[PDB]
Amino acid sequence: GSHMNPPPPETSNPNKPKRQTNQLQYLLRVVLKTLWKHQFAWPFQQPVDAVKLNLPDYYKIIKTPMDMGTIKKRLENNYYWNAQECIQDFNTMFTNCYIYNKPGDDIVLMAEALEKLFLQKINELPTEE
Repeated sequence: GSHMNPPPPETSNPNKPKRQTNQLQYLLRVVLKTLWKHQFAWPFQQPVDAVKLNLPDYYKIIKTPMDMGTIKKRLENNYYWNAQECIQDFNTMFTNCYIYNKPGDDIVLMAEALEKLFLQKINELPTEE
């Protein structure tokens, strides 16, 4: 864990109120499960290691990082109060990719395939009950 990478996003904080909702259960059991096993998931399964990738400007450009490894921890460790917080984390991850990388770079095609799957699953996010 290089000192030249930022600390990862928060995944544990007892002062933040937590809740289980049926929508958060769906985000873990359906949405994360679907995207995590995709052939194109691997670049998104952990924080960007800017040192290992030789991208010293990455965290100069991307000031709101997010990745599916962080989202998985947040879902499995009940970090959220609602589904909108978790949806926003997925959307942040995709937008990071689209703002850092050139359109049609391989990483962008990979993100776009995951985002298409994401959108289909979020259109079926169940009514909160």
